[PDB]
Amino acid sequence: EKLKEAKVKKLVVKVHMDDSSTKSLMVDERQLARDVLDNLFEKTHCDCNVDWCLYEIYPELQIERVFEDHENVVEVLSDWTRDTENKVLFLEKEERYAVFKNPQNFYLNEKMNAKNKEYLLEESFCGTSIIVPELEGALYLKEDGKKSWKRRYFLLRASGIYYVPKGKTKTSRDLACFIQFENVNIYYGIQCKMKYKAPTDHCFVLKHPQIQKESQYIKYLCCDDARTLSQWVMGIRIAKYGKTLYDNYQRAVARA
Repeated sequence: EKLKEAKVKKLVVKVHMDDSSTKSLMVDERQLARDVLDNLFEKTHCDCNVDWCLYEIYPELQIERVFEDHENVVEVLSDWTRDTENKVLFLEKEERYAVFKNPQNFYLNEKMNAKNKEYLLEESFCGTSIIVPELEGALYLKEDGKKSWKRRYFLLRASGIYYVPKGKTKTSRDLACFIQFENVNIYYGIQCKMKYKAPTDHCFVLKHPQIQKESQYIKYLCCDDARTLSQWVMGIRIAKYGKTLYDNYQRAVARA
């Protein structure tokens, strides 16, 4: 009905570098992380390897995550409060495309060379639907609004995280949905052992992007070890982003 005589929105984004220096970029509302990364590659003449990424820190909630390359940056940043301590960092995070470098570490003509790694990825990502890693095991889930944690068995599925309720079978029928991936972003939890008395500091966090302070809707999961955390974080990102993640990886290689 109406005409769009509006101006394309432009945001000054302060990107923090690993040496503590900053670069102020003009980021318009159409620009993906991919584009801000391309810009930073040109402005820094770095080596352009696939581990370079935008990373958001949440100093209050003590959580951090990688931006995926297809994410709209203005869209992400417009969730932050006026008085926010949150920072966008430009750094290397080699775990971001770990499944793509080493698919055998997540899915479990014989030697696992580049070619067989490629076959595995194509089967897993390039088919009609994505094959999510066969992932299941126990995790510690923080109780809502308590400094206490419950062990429960969880299972990774293409759409979400499932679990067996306390006193139910391991079979298909007994499973209930804990969380859906449409709703949440996945993050690293930092110092949850200290702040929330977590059994370990291998912690991941599940949170709607919009949430900016302490709430029960923020879910805290604690893993037995680093390898477990890695599995869950990689696996969830695969389930959430699917083929887009593969596309992101390929796109990154093209720049290296």
